[PDB]
Amino acid sequence: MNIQAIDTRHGTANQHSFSNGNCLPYTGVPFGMNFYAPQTTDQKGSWWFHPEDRTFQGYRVTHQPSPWMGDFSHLLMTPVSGSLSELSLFHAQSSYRPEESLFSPVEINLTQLRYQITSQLIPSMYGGILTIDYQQKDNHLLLTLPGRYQVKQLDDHQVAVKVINYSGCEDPDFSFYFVLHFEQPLTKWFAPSSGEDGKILLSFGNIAQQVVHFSSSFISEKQAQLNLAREISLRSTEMLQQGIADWHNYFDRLKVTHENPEHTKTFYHTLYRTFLFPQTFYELDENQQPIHYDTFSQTVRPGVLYTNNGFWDTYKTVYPLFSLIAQEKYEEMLEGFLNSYNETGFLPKWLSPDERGLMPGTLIDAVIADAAVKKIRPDLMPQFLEAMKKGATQQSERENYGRQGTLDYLKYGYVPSTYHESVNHTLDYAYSDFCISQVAKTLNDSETATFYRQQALNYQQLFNPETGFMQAKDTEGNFRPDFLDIRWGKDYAEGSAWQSSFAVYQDFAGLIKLYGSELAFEKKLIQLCNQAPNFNVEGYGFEIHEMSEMAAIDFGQLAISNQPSFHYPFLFSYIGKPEMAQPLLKQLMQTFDASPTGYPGDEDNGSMSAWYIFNSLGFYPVTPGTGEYVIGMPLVQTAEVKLSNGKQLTIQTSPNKVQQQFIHEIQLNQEKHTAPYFTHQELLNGGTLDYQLGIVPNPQNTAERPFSLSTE
Ligand SMILES: [Ca+2]
Ligand SMILES: [K+]
Repeated sequence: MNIQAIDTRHGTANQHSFSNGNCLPYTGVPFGMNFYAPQTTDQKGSWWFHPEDRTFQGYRVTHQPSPWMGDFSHLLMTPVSGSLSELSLFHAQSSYRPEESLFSPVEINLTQLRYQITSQLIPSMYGGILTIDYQQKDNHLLLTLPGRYQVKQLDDHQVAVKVINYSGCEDPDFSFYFVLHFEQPLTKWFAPSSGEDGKILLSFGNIAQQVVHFSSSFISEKQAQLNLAREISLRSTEMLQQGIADWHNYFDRLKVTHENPEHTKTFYHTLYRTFLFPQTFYELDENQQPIHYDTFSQTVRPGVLYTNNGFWDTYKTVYPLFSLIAQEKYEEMLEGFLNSYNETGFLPKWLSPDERGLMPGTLIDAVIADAAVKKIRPDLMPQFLEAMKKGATQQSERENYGRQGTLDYLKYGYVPSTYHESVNHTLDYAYSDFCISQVAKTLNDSETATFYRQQALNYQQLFNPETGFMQAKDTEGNFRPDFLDIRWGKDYAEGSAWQSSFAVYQDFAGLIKLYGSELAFEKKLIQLCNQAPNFNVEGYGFEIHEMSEMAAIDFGQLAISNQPSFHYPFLFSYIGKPEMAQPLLKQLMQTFDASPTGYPGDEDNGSMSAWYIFNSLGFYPVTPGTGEYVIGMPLVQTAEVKLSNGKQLTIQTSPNKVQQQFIHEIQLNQEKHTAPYFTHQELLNGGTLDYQLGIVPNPQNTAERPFSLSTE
């Protein structure tokens, strides 16, 4: 699909109480350092855009990855004509018509009805161009500068701004520089000033059109001017063409068709949202070398850095996808993450712009392990192993970094029930341990490998044979009494025991053994899927959106609206019965579309989009760190995959209509494939993957299973 046909309002109809993606309409280039979105309201906190709002407050320069994290280093540009009562966003707002506007990744175009202004914003990596067509005779641009700001006029065509605003940051004076060059000169000059929450009305007189070239920096005003200088001569049309070419660079790597063109539309909307995050967080100095801002020591340093990523979300799907089709990006991102470690002492958990510390676990370990076993950045692996071992053995004194309860985990073999969400912490630590072991193995560090492989079995500590669930345990080794399977919160993050008890990616065969047999585990999975989506709120004391999103649909406890349940259909592969979940997977894929309500829950920076992409192709990374993709059920009819190693995988399916709900047979390069997973190595060979599909199952009864520690 052409990038210009993507509508960025996809996934944008949301509120605090209910998510259909919690996406913003981000205009930007792939991994752009800034994104751009219309703001429709300032009265709803982080929910500052809604596609049904008919009010326009301004173009917002944003770094907001999610409404839960908030923004950093934002400002707004609002074209205005005539004179203003006061300069607040409310006093300057205009209505506009959503249905007459353009919202695409490479272009916003809209008319402010109050002022008779049509404007067009085209992005670039570090800046963009705003063209403003005025019908009236006294024409301006209002800059809204939240937080502490400075502004000065460099000359009659140029204004430099600095703003300090964020939701959380290690640098209390975290600065963003923004420079605007105007084709038509300012007709009122101003002196340097600074303050808080600035509103600066720039005047241009009676011109018919203004063209604003803008750029930005986290380094300095001078770096912002250098960023600008490198594109100051582009016309808007040329910048648009480059932006389209930038997106096509990624889109061309996955050319797919479907029986139903609505599915193709959905695919490409999710693909747009797969190449946004993590955002570029470095610039190119005068010698074209990477530099970035280090918020921890408050200094400019050489090297790459990336931001806006919670690994708890993104390790599941985003990086494994990059491992196939965007390895050059993966390579540079890993370098950035190592720089984060060098600068702060711990591998990052949630960058926005720096360590925010949210969510259980250190799932960056899975991003690293997956890269290691796939031979991505083998040169960095010795340093990563040291960083991971530090995270597993030292308690940070700063509460946002590393594992919480590191020492208790080592003392007891689990995080005890005195900690919040101790089940998630324990299971995440045990999986991390596995990831450390894998990195060690790739480096032939046998002693490390052995120790961490053993640690990775710590999930067994929280398994209660009485209930068949993971439960929190006190320091004397007793399970909390009064357990209820559907009770959310307290011991579990954003779920009940049903959404938390299967986070054992490293060792499903071992988890199965705790239930007693494959059959006992099968019965648990059937019960998970085939019950009503009941929930109890006692761990929170009220209903949260994740509960509502599960209860909005009839898919049992399989809460596809949130990351913990993403792998659930694949659990049937671990008992050799993937045919049981093939219809399920096709059904789950129908909960996604390209509309404002198009996702089942929070999209989370590529996380849910990449779930959709993998499942569309028919395979899924259940265990980052093994180099395997467990086979599911494809939605495409054809796909050409441009792999990073220069080869091509062609996927072809027999007719793939609504009634096709099973895999009949798979041939990889003309050889019958019966294993319930592919290896990364197999797929990287390229060639042809043919799925013959069925209207009834064709059980293979394979003795093969995807990777588990206890059977390797
Ligand atoms: Ca989520
Ligand atoms: K939805």
